[PDB]
Amino acid sequence: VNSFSGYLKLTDNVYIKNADIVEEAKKVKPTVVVNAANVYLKHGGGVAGALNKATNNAMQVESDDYIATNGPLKVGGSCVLSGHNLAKHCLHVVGPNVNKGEDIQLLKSAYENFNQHEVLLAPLLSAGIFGADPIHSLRVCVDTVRTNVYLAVFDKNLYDKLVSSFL
Ligand SMILES: CSc1ccc(O)c(C(=O)O)c1
Repeated sequence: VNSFSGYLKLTDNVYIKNADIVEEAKKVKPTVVVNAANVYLKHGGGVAGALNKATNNAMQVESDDYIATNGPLKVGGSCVLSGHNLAKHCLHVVGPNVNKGEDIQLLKSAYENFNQHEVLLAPLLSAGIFGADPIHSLRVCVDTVRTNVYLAVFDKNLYDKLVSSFL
């Protein structure tokens, strides 16, 4: 038994809910929240700017130190940093940004990062301002992640479409 509430079960290991991932993290304080990061860990918008805003910019301060030491992530890659006031840990995962010409095939590599963690609160990778088809992202998630993933879908209209179209 874990602390997640109100999720629809899609598979053995994948759960989904119409929820603001930033709001959900504040309530649940999960072990791992996933950020929709870019390779620079520049948390301007979407999930990263809202999680970063919810940390009062502490996520960005930590991320800048990480990049100064390590250089940029790979598209499809990840790093584990603090979860600040939202979670124990934040797994920053870089899905391909379709609006920058990145190979959508890297979405599977991105979701493979989730398998290093037993339970995660996550958004749909490469969805929103990263420009991918969220229906595709949910299919790759289901077909790639084997650990227990709690998906928060901010858009109520999209949530309903994801559920009603799910195979
Ligand atoms: C504030 S939560 C958030 C923001 C932007 C997004 O695209 C998503 C989402 O895609 O689930 C969620």
